[PDB]
Amino acid sequence: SQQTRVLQEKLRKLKEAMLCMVCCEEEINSTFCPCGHTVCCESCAAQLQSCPVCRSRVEHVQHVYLPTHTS
Amino acid sequence: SQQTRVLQEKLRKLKEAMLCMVCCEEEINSTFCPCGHTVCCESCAAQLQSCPVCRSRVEHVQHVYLPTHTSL
Ligand SMILES: Cc1cc(CN(C)C(=O)NC2CC2)no1
Ligand SMILES: [Zn+2]
Ligand SMILES: [Zn+2]
Ligand SMILES: [Zn+2]
Ligand SMILES: [Zn+2]
Repeated sequence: SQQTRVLQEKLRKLKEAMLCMVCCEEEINSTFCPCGHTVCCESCAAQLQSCPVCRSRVEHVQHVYLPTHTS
Repeated sequence: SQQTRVLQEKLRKLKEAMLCMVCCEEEINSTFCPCGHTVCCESCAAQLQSCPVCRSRVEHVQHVYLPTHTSL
């Protein structure tokens, strides 16, 4: 029904929000510290000097293990 | 249809996987460091000296800003 289409859209959007903001292909699994923005996969987070969301200096990257991980 | 019910269940399970594993009420927004398990809200994470997934000592809690976050 149309309701099934609405739910498919909600699911799609939530899944897309879990993907890296740079490559759009791999799941987010890295946090820029100390700001806390958690928006990249490990590869894309590796060479950024400053956060791509807030411009704060990246002192280090913390790997995150999330219950939503499926890749 | 039956597919509407299947999709409602998938959405519910994905939303539940984003909620704190301890209180089941608030969104996950905290990482236990250094182990990296990110399974709690800030209130539960502040009260645990050991990670509830791996039992490693919590040196400190890092707040995480995730694109999936929602609020009232
Ligand atoms: C990258 C990137 C884009 C942005 C946009 N934004 C939030 C601002 O410019 N904020 C103003 C206070 C300075 N911030 O970092
Ligand atoms: Zn990436
Ligand atoms: Zn930031
Ligand atoms: Zn909690
Ligand atoms: Zn742990």
